[PDB]
Amino acid sequence: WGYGKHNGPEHWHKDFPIAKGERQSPVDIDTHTAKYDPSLKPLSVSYDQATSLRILNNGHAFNVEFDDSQDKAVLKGGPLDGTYRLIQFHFHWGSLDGQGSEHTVDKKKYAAELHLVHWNTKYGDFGKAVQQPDGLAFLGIFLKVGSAKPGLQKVVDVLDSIKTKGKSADFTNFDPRGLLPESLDYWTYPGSLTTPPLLECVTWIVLKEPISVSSEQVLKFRKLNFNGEGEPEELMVDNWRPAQPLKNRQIKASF
Ligand SMILES: [Hg+2]
Ligand SMILES: [Zn+2]
Repeated sequence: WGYGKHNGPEHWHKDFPIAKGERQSPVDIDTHTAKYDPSLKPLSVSYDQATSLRILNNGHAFNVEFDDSQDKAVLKGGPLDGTYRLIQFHFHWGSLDGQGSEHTVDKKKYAAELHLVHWNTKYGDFGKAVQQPDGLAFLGIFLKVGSAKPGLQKVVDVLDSIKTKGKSADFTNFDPRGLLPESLDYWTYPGSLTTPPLLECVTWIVLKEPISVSSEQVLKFRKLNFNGEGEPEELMVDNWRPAQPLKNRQIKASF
């Protein structure tokens, strides 16, 4: 599986039949059909204690890994019941500035999309979490090209070191708080992972307000390789999956 013509998203159903399921992500967020829900509580992001460990290029993106052996960085409140631990964050970007995001807003696509992955601490590990309907909680942040994001520079600078698939680098004392928008207004609906295995174990929390990043910050993303070292270079671009059918599901707004 990849994002190429021959192993692309249109082919995932073959190896992963859930690709055609009832609660697949991403989806188009129709802001006029979204249901404002008052009973929705405010999001609770406690990342003060976050412990970043390393960064790795897994051939389809780069992951910043956190120590989830304890409740250091958690997510609670909103639509969620119980606490979710941060395990990793990664992005989805485009070849050009007019594409890259997975989720769209009134059909509008952003340059990138940030996903902070959390697992329900009542299931004990990530492994078991992927076996439950309420196992995961994904925090989605849209990215747009504008002014630089100071808090992303650290990441941007480490990329040189993990250019090819399989590479990794120590990446400690990285604070995710610096990737958060001003507002915490959000859309929420029941979805899935946007990459194989595409498990329908996720509660999606997409923030309304996007973070802005400089063109030169996005450029460094586009310098990455899908390929391993010593193989023909295939730039890591367009690593996003097209919007899926909502299929009777209802998208709710906290605003
Ligand atoms: Hg599941
Ligand atoms: Zn993702």
